[PDB]
Amino acid sequence: YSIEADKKFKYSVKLSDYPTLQDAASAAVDGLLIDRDYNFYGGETVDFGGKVLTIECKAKFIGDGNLIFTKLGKGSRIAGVFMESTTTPWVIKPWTDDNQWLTDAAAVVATLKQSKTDGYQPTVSDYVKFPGIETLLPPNAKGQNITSTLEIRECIGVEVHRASGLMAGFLFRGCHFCKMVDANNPSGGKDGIITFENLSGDWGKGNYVIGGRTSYGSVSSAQFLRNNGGFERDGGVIGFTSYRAGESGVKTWQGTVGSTTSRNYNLQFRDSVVIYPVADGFDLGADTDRPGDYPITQYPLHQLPLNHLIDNLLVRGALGVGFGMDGKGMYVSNITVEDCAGSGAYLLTHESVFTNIAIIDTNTKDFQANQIYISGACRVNGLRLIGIRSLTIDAPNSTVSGITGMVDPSRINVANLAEEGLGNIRANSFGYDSAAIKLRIHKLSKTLDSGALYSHINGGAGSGSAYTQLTAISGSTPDAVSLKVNHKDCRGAEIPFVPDIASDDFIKDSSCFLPYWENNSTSLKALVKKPNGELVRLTLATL
Amino acid sequence: YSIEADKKFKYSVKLSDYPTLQDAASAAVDGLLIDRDYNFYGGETVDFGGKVLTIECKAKFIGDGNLIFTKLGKGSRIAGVFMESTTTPWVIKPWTDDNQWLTDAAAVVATLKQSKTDGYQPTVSDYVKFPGIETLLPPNAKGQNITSTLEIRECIGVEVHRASGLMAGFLFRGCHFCKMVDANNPSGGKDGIITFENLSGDWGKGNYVIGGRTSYGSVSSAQFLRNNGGFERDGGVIGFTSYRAGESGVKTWQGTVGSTTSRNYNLQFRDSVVIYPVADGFDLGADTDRPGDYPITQYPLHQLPLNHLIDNLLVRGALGVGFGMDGKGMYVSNITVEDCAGSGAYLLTHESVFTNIAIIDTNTKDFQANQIYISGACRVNGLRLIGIRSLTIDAPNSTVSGITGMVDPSRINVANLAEEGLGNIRANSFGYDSAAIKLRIHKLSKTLDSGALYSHINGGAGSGSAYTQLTAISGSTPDAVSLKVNHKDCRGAEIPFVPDIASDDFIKDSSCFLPYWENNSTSLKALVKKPNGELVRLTLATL
Amino acid sequence: YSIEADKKFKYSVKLSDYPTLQDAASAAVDGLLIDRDYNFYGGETVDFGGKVLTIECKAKFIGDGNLIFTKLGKGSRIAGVFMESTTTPWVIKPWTDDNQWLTDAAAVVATLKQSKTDGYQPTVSDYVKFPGIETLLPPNAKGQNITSTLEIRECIGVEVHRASGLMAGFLFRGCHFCKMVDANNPSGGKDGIITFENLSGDWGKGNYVIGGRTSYGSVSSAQFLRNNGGFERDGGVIGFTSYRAGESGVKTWQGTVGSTTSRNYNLQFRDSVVIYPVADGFDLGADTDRPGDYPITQYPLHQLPLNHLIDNLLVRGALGVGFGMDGKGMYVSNITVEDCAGSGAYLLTHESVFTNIAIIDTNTKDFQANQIYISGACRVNGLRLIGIRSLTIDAPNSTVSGITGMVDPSRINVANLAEEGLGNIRANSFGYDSAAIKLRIHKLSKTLDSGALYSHINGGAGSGSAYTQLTAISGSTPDAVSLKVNHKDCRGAEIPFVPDIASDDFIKDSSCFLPYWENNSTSLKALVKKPNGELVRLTLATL
Repeated sequence: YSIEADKKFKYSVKLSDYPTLQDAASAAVDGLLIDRDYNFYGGETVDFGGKVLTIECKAKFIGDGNLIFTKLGKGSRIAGVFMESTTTPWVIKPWTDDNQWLTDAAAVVATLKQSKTDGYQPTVSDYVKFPGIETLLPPNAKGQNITSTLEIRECIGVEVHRASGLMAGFLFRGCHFCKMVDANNPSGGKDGIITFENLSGDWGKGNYVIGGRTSYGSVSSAQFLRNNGGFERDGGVIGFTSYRAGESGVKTWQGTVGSTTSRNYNLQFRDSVVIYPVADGFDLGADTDRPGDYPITQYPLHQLPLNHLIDNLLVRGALGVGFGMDGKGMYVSNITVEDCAGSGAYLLTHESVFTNIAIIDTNTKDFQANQIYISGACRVNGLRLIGIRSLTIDAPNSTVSGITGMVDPSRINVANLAEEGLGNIRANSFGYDSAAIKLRIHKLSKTLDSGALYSHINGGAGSGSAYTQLTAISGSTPDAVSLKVNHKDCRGAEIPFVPDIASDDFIKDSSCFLPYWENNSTSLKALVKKPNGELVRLTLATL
Repeated sequence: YSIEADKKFKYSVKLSDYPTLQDAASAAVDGLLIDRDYNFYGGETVDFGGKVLTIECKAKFIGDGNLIFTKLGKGSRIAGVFMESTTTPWVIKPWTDDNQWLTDAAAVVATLKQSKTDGYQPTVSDYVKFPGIETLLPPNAKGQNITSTLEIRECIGVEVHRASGLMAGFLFRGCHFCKMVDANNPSGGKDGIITFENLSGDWGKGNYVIGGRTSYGSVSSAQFLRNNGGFERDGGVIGFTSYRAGESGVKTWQGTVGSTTSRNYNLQFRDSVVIYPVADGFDLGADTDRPGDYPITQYPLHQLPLNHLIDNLLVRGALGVGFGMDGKGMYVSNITVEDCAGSGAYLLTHESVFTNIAIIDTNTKDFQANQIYISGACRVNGLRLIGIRSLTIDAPNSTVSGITGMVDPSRINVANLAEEGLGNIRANSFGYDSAAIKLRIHKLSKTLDSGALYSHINGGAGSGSAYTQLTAISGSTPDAVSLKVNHKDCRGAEIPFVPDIASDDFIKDSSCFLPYWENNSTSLKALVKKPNGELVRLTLATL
Repeated sequence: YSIEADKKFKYSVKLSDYPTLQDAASAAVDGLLIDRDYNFYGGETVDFGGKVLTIECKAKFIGDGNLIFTKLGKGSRIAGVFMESTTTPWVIKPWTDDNQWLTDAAAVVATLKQSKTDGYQPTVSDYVKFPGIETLLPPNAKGQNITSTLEIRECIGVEVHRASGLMAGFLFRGCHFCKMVDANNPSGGKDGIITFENLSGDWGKGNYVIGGRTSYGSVSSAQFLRNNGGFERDGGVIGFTSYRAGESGVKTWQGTVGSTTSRNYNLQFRDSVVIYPVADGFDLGADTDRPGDYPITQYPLHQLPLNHLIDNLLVRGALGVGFGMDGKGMYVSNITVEDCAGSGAYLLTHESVFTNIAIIDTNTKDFQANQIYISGACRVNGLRLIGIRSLTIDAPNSTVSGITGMVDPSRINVANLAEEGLGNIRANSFGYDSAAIKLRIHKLSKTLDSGALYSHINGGAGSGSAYTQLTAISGSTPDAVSLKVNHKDCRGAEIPFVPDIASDDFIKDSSCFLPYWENNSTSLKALVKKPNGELVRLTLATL
C-alpha cells in the first residue's frame, strides 16, 4: 500500500505536527498548511531550501517584529497569510463620525485609544501635519513602532495572495518578480503595508501590487525603493485600492536612503484608487549629488527621465495632495482627483504632457496656494476644474487647451491658453436677458474683461427682438464704449464718437474716418485718413 | 506508515464516499471535493462546524430551491460550484436575431419556449414593460419561480470563486466580508443572480462582487440590501459584467423591505459594464417614513447622503435607463452610456457633481422625456451628447460646462451654461461658404439665434476675400439687421439706419449718434446724444 | 488503514513517478503535479480521458514544436505552465539603449544575437518594416520557426493560469469557453503568444484573455480566428498588457485563411494596454468573396457588422499604428494613444461613433499621411490632439465636435466641425497684448483666417483701456479691412470706407448706407439703399 499511497496522494505537511515553523519547512515537499496560530519572535528566520512550495494559511502568525522567509523556490505562493502584532498600541483617529478631517492638534490628541486598527500610531510626520501635536501627545503615544511584518528576503518569483492582518506589514527585501496579489484589506502598522525594497543587489524588477486593498497604517500603503521595470515597464501598482494611509497611498521614494538611491524608474501606476490618505494619494516624485543614480549635471533636480506608465487613477479625500510627481518627458493621462484638502495636483514636471485631467474641489483647506501647480514647460490637453465649491491653476510655463468648468478666470495663470480647433460656435445663454462672448487680456487685467460681443433682449421674452453690441473697456470700466445694432428694435446702428476734438494720432488705418464732437458749433466732424494716408478733417453732421 | 502518511498527505474528503453532503461536511478537515452530482431538496441545510474548508467543485448541485451552507469558518472558499434547477421553465426572449428589442407584447409572447437559458421567466415587472402581456401570456408561463440557489447563511470571510450554473442563484444572507469572485457566467433564474441581503443583524459590510460575468435572470444580476461599507467603502461591485438582466445589471434596493430599510451606503461601483438589461444598467437609487433608516425630516426624499464611490462605468443596449440614481452630495465620474431605449441617465440628485459624462444615443424609443434628466441643484463638468442618431437634457436647476456633440440647442434646458476658461478662440468652418459664431438667449427664444458674427466668402474659393457681418434678430427673423465689413471686397462698412424718424428713446448712450431716414427730403439725419446727455438732431447726408 | 487513507487524502499523481506524460495522465484522478522537467517531441499528444483535472506545474515543458493536450474535462485548469524551446535562435532587437526605435536595416541587422528573449526571430513582415533587411540578413537568421507551444485541442471549459516561458506559445485550437488567465509574462516565439483558432467546427465562443502580460514574440501577442461571442459578447481581451510584439498587441484576423473566414464578431477589447509593438497596438480589422462569411453584396469591404465592445484602451510607443479597425455601426470609446511612429488611429469605419478619443504625438516618423484617418461617414465626439511635438486628421466624411489641443487648423480636414451647445463664452488671452476670436472658412483658405474679433491693449499693462476691432481679409491679406472701437482710448468708432466710387452692387441690404471716397472733391459720399430698395448717392462729409 505504502508504494501506492506514495504515488496517489498530494503531499502536504501541516504546522500542527511541528514545534517550530522551520521544522515544518524542512519537512515540506509540495504543500505546507498553517493550521494553527504561530507566535514568532522578531527576526525569526525560516529557510525553505529553495523548494517551490505552496503555503496555504488558515491561521495567524502572531508577533511584533519580522518573520523572515528565505530561500523559497521560484514559483512559490503563499495564500491567506494573516499577520498580527502582540502589542495593542496607542492610535489616533484624525476624522470625525461624519468623516470630517480633524486638523486641530488638541482635537486629534483627544482621539487617543489603544487599538490594532481604526487609526494609526503617530510618527514625526504627524508633528508637521497637526502643528503642536508633538507637545500635546503623552509620552506613551510617542515613538511607537508596532508592526507584525512578513519579510520575504532575496527571493525571485514568489507571490503572496490574499494576505491580511492587524498592524500588519509585508516587506519584499532584495526580491525580483514577486507580486502582492489581492491583498485582503490588511490593517497597517508602523511601517509601509507593502514595500518592495532593493537598496542592495540589482534594482528591483518584476515586482507588482496587483488588485486588492489595504486600510490604515502609519505611513504609505504601497511603496517602492530602487526599482526599475525597464522599457518593458515590468513592475508597479495596478488595480489597487488604498484607504486612510497615515502617509500616502502609493509612493516611490526620493533621494538618498542609506548610502544609495531609493528612486524608481519605468513602473506602472494604473487603474488604482486612493481614498482619504492623511498625506498624498499618489506620491510619484523622485527628487526631494545622487549617489547610485544620475548626477545632477546630467539631469537637474526634478528632471529625471522617470518614464512611469501612469494612467486611469482616482483620488478622493486626501488631507494632502491628491497627485504629486516630478520628472521630465512624462506622459500622464486620465487622472481624476476629487475633494482634497490640499492641492489636487502638485506637478514638478518639465517637458511633460498631461491628457484628460480632472481636478474637482481641491485645496479646500487652503493648505497650498493652488488647486493645481505645474512648474516646468508642460502641455495640458483637457483640464476639468471646479466642482460645487488663491489661484486655481498656476502653471506659469505651460500651454493649456480644453479647460471645462465654472472657473474664475482671474484664478488662472498659464503661459498660453488656446482653442485652435473649434468648429462653428454657438453661445447658449440660460437664465439671463443676454448672451455674451467676452475677451480678457490678462496682461491688461486678470479681473476685468477688455471687450465683449453681447446680444440683449429688446422688450421681454418672446419679443423676437434683440440688440447686438460690441464693447471696449475704458478707464478700467468694462463696456465703457460700445456700438449697438437694433437697440430698441430701431433697426439702426448706434455709433460712438470722440467726445472732443479727435487728435491726429487717434485714427489708425487709411481709408477710414473717425467721428468726433465739435461742441463750439454743435457739429459732428470727421477725422479722415485718406486712402493715400493723408489726414483731413471734414464736417460730418450739422444743424 | 499510518503515522507518516498522516503527516505527509493533504487532507480532503470527496462526496462520492458519502450518501449526503452533511456526512461529507462532517468528515471534512481541510479540503472537500464535490466529485459527483448531488441532488438537493429545497431547504437542505449543511452545517460545516465552523471549519475553515476549501471546497472544490467538479460536479453539479441539482435542485429547485435553496441549498443552505452554514457555519463555514472565516477563510473558507468554494470554487467552481455549478447550480442547476431540475425544472426547465417557460422563458421569453424579447430580442430578435439581429439583436433588436421586441417591445410588442404579442411579439414577445410568441418567443415562449421551455429552456434553462437564453431567455427568462416573466415576472410582474414585465406586465409593465410589455403592456398587455399579462393578458396574452398562457397560465403555465405565469407566476413561475425556478431558481437553483446556493445560500451562504450568516457567515463571515467566505468567498465563492468561479461559480456557474443554469437558472442559478447565489444568496449571501446575513453575511459579512464575503465575496463573489470571477463568476463564470452563470445563467440566472427567477431571483437575483448575486444577492447580498442584510435585513437582520448588522448592516452588511465587506461584501463584494469582484470580476466575472452573469447572463440572463428574471431580475437584477447583482444586488445589495441594507449594506454599508463605512467610510472605508468596504463593499461593492468592481470589474463585473452583466448581460441581459431581466431587470437591472447592478441594483441597490430602495424603500422598506419587510419591516426595515433595504437601502445601502458607502459602496463602490467601479470599472463595470452592463449590456442589454431589460430594465436599467445601474439602479443606484435609495428612495422610491424610513423605518431603520434616516427620517424624512432629517433627509428629504431622494436626498440621502449615500456616498457611494462611483467611477468608470459603461452601459449599452438598455431597454430602460442606462444609469439611474438619487442622493445628495454625491461625486460621480467617468460614466459612458451608449445606445439606450430609455433615458441614458435619470438623476434624482441634489448638490452633486458629475464629471466627464458621455450620453450617446439614448431614449431612442421615446420611453422617457429626455436623454438625461437631473432634478436638483447639481453641477455637470464635461457632457458629451449625441452619437449618430423631446429634450436631450433637462436639468432645470443645474449648472453645466463643457458640452460636446451635435446637440440641438433648443433641446437643452439647464439653469446655467458657461465656458468661463477658454483661451483665444478659432471657429473653423468646413463644407460651408461661411463661418459663424452665434448667440442664443433662451429666454427670448430657444429656437432662434438672437445675433451672430459671420464671415462669408466674397466671390468663390481662393478669392482671398470675405466679408464680416454682425447681426441682430428682429420680428422673429434671425439676422434681420446687420452691419457688414468688406461686402463684395468693397473695403467699406455697410451701416444700417432706422428706416424712419428715430424716436428719442432709441438712442442708448451719450456721445453716440444713430442714423435715421427722413423720406420727405431724401435725407439721412442723425439722432445725437451729446457727451453731456442732451439730444440733438443733425443732418447727416443730403443730395 | 488503506480504506481510511483512501477516503481522507487528496488525490494527485506526480510526473516524477512516470516515464511519459501520458502515463501520468492515465493515472491522474483529481490532481497532477509536473514536478520535474519534461522534454517533449513536436507533436507529442496527451489524452486526458475527459477527466476534470487540476494540473499544477512546478517545472518546465522543454521542446521545439507542439505539446498537444486533448480530452480534458470541462472545468480543468493548468497553472504555472512554463514552455521553453530547446533551440536558442537568432533574434533582432530593433531598439536602442535609450529605447529609441531603429528603422535602418543595417542598424537592425547589427543587433543580431542568439537568445531566447530580448528580441525576436525575423519574419517576412520585417522585410517590409525595415526595407532592405531581407538582403542584409545572413541566411542562418532567416526563415527560423522556433516556438515551444502548448496546444489545447478541441476542449471546452479549460483555463490556463499564470503560464510563462521562453520562446513560448499557447494555442487553443477548436476550443470553446477556455481562458488564458494572468499570463505571467511569457516571452514569445515565432507564432502568436496566445491564439484562439476556430477555423473548423463552430465559431469560437467563450474564449478570453483575462489579465496578465506577454513580452516579445515575432508576431501578435493575442489573436483570434473565426470567433463570435454572440450578442452576449462572450469572449475577448480584458485587462491584458502586451509588450514589444513583433507584430501587433491584439489582433483579430482578416480575410480568408485556408478555405474559410478568419474574421471575428461580438468580442470585447477593454481595459487593456499595448506598449512598443513593432506593428500596431490594436489591429481590430476584419477585411484586407468572403468564403464562410457575409458576401460582399451584403456587406461591402470594410463594412461588416463586427459589433465588438471596445472601451478603455491605451497604446504607447507603436512603430506602426496605435489603433486600427474597420466595420460599420461600431461604438468606440475612451481610447488613449500616445507617442506612435505611424498613425495613432487608422479607421476604415462607416456609420460609427467614436467618443472621447485622445491621439497624442503620433505619426512622429511620417510613416503615414496623418495622425488619425477615418474613411467613412463617422461621428467623433471629443478628440484631443497634439502633445508636445502632413495632416493631423483626415476624416473627409465625418462630423466632429469637441477637439482640444494645440492643433494647426490647416491640418484638419473633416466634413463638418461644430460646437452647437456651448454656453456663454470667455476667450482668455495669456502672454499677449490682445485676445482674439478668429473665423476661418476652409473653403476660402485653410491657412488664412477670414475674419476676427480682437481686443488690443491701449498703452500698456494696467492701463484699464483696450480697443476692440472687427476685421475681414482682402487680397489674401488677413485683417486687411477693419472697424475699431476705442483705438487709443479715443472712445469713438473708426469706420472703413470704400477708397473709390462705390459701385451699385457693393451695397447689400436696404435701409443701409455705405460710405465711399470721392477724391475729386475731397468728399465722403454715401451709397444709400433706401428702405424701399432704391439707390441714391448722398454727400456725407465735406470741407
